[PDB]
Amino acid sequence: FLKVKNWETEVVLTDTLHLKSTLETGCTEYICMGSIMHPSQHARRPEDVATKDQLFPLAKEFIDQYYSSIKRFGSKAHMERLEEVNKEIDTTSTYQLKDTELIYGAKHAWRNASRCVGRIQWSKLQVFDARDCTTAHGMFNYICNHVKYATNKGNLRSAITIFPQRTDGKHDFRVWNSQLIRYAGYKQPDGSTLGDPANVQFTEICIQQGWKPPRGRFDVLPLLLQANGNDPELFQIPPELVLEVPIRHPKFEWFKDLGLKWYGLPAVSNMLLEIGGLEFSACPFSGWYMGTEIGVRDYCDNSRYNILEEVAKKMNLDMRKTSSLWKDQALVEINIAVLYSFQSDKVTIVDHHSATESFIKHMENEYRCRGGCPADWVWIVPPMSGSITPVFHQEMLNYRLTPSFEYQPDPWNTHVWK
Amino acid sequence: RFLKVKNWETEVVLTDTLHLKSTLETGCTEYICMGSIMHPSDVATKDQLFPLAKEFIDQYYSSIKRFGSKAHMERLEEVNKEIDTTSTYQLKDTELIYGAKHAWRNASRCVGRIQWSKLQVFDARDCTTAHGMFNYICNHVKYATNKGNLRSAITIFPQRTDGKHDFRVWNSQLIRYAGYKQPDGSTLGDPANVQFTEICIQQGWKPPRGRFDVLPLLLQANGNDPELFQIPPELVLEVPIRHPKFEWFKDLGLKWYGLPAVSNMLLEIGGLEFSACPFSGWYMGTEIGVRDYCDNSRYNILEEVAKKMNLDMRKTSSLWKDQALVEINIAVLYSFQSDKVTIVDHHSATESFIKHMENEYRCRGGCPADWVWIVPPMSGSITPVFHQEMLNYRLTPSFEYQPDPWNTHVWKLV
Ligand code: HEM
Ligand code: HEM
Ligand SMILES: Cc1cc(N)nc(COc2cc(CCN3CCC3)cc(F)c2F)c1
Ligand SMILES: Cc1cc(N)nc(COc2cc(CCN3CCC3)cc(F)c2F)c1
Ligand SMILES: C[C@H](O)[C@H](O)[C@H]1CNc2nc(N)[nH]c(=O)c2N1
Ligand SMILES: C[C@H](O)[C@H](O)[C@H]1CNc2nc(N)[nH]c(=O)c2N1
Ligand SMILES: [Zn+2]
Repeated sequence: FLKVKNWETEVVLTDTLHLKSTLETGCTEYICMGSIMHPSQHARRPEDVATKDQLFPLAKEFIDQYYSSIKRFGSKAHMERLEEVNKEIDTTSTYQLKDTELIYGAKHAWRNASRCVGRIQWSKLQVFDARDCTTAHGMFNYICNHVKYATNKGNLRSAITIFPQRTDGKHDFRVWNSQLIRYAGYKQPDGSTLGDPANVQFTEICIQQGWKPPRGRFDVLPLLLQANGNDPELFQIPPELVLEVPIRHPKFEWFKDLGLKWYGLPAVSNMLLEIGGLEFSACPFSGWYMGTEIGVRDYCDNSRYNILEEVAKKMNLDMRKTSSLWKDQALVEINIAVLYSFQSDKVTIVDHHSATESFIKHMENEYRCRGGCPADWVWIVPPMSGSITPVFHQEMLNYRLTPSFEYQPDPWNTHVWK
Repeated sequence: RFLKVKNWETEVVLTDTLHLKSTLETGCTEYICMGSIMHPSDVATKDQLFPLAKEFIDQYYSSIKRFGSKAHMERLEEVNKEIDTTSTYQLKDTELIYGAKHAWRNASRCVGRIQWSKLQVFDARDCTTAHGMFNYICNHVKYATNKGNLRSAITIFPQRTDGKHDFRVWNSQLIRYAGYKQPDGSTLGDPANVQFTEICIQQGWKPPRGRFDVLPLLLQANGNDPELFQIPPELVLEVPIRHPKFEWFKDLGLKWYGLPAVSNMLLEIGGLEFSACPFSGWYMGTEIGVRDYCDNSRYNILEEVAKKMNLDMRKTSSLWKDQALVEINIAVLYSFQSDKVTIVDHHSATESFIKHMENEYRCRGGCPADWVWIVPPMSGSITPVFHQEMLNYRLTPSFEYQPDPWNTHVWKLV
């Protein structure tokens, strides 16, 4: 048993679910790595083609978990499924997931995402099976439908599209973009940077691949899609499918003159979904923004848009010294604007108050119906107004459950070109 | 073996070798992280205390480039003599200053450690009575306050012997405000201290029952019953809170004390336990303006400030809470700065901690840090420590938590 306490309410939860974790956190009883971005490399199999005594134990575990999930442990379906996975592994060195299994696993990878504040919705995910895909064109078709379905004219809906799992390791399916919709980043001759500095490298690869950049500040980047190991290919997302929100302020009417807008759909496309030892290297998933993600990190990180400068200038704030708190004051107004713009354009968005409050309820639900809920306090607490949100005062146990979403190398570091 | 932390804003990479020198547990396991548990994981026998003393003396004589020296070996032999004869030992005045400064340096949760080497150590191990402690603590306060030009200081009382003669400051801080619950359920003063306020009142304290009553010192010497003493009001430096733009802010009637002085911790050096060691420095703005005034369990003046700010308080997404919080923290910094009372804003504080950290990696081989505590409780990502990876491990000497004395003390009078 392991108890967590909330210090605003004295609610104590008891955690047993953590007993079912397998992967090292990176911590030891002598050092805590809770603030390391990538604390561990304990993966469940060797990098590529696994042997039978390697793959099957994980497969047996997942199927066991899935059938245990639906009250059918040891049933005919369960015991045949096992024999079915054995022969597949024997005869193909891999195995294929049933549709139900794939959906269970996608959902429980989100459910186990200890960094995600949005998980109260984990059961409501739409899974798009794209395992039949064979080309970057087909990849591009699956993604456009994902984008269109998920955007739903602003009434955003969470979805994941799952492309063929990794086989030998070279025949990887990869979305080279980090998100499906990101703005481009242009290294300027005068040292500075136009657009999104996070994407300078990726923007240059696109240019290097033949992308003709319109060299603005909010240039939607092409899709760079790689299928069964081949060279990636540029596809331009139909603009009518990329919903965008112009940022304006409900009070400062000069705020719209800053010319800012952000895209409506956050869709993480460079991560790896892992289920029963299988590895889906292309699984773009999407939901809706927490407003701080755009207004705190995307606009106000130093290595990002860094618009605190401008916003505070137009607000007439003493930017001489830090003690005036001019960054804080502009930061709030930016995030107020971002929220008011998305809500005015009927585009789904949630503020950090609602979301954190939502996540407290999710934890409660999880400790009652599951015996625990893995949460990463460093990532749940929003990057502004930490202590006025309920999660700041909530103790959290962090631990690694499978299925999960894993990081993976940026493909251009590892891809032998053709 | 080495370990690397990265700053994701600057891409600076530091190599922690110091984490090897730790041997106290964090509470994390290999398969579970407890990094956000507030408190994770009678006294030392002879055999327990020998190596702890040995490790500390060894580390002391290393620090001063005297390891293996004649004085190093004689000191070791001297410490063993005492632990045999008396089942404990006594630190030298150098050792006490060195251990107290290093327990601060080793405090992973403190963002203010760039100052650790300028700690003023007051040795109070001759104290025998609560009156003696009042005297010592008053002198601490007068020295640390320095007419608003604050100075860092710890006052260290006799260590623990058998656990039945502990010195303890029952106050959590040396200056705090009282909290009184009302019949109607509301709270006058500081709701954090309601319990300790009741303990005082019960002990005979005649309370003013105002919003900012400085609490009495509840002092325990040699395991006797604690005793009440009123800090002389002229040694309590206070700052009336006003706002540089909102003339109406002074009408909130708010004030805070200028001297942060934590008194309920235990100082541990070489296996010795100093159960009473109040220490003080100066405030970071957010500790008063974010947590003291705006936690729902505390003064909860977001409510009022937003109202007078004419904010839309219906929907959260108006961020009225965020917007008012910023203004309360502007008011706090401007008030202190105006009254020339020392205060550091959270940007300057986090900046200095990154500098400190990198310096500690250069010369010491690492610097344990509790990201969950280092990040200020507001505007997290726009400070450099948010993007700073940090390794957390437990070095000794350290400051440690201990039970509240009214949970464990057994009484004497009547
Ligand atoms: C529906 C609304 C959602 C919201 C508001 C939300 C919010 C967040 C936030 C704020 C983070 C912190 C990362 C950052 O700040 O950049 C995060 C992380 C994450 N989210 Fe969610 N999320 C949502 C949906 C989803 C969905 C649909 C999935 C997958 C199916 C998902 C998977 C993840 C993962 C895997 C991580 C972090 C993984 C890691 O870094 O180890 N989220 N989320
Ligand atoms: C000189 C200026 C100082 C500043 C600005 C400062 C600031 C802080 C802050 C903001 C915290 C976080 C705690 C909270 O917010 O509740 C903290 C924790 C702490 N500080 Fe410092 N501090 C200072 C001096 C000192 C001194 C002089 C000592 C001891 C001699 C010390 C030891 C500690 C300890 C032990 C903790 C908490 C560790 C724990 O609770 O486990 N600090 N400090
Ligand atoms: C689906 C979804 C909805 C939503 N609203 N937000 C998110 C955030 O997704 C993620 C963001 C990051 C960024 C990490 N930072 C950049 C360098 C550090 C990493 C991940 F692994 C994520 F999964 C996802
Ligand atoms: C000397 C000094 C200067 C300064 N500016 N701030 C501090 C705050 O340090 C501390 C803060 C807390 C908060 C604990 N809360 C009760 C549950 C959470 C506990 C401690 F033990 C500290 F030491 C100390
Ligand atoms: C639950 C969580 O561990 C707790 O609220 C912590 C978080 N970080 C903190 N950080 C500081 N500086 N002070 C605190 O009291 C806390 N409390
Ligand atoms: C060093 C630190 O772990 C790193 O910057 C983390 C901190 N917390 C975060 N929290 C969220 N939500 N997103 C992030 O990218 C990060 N970055
Ligand atoms: Zn840990």
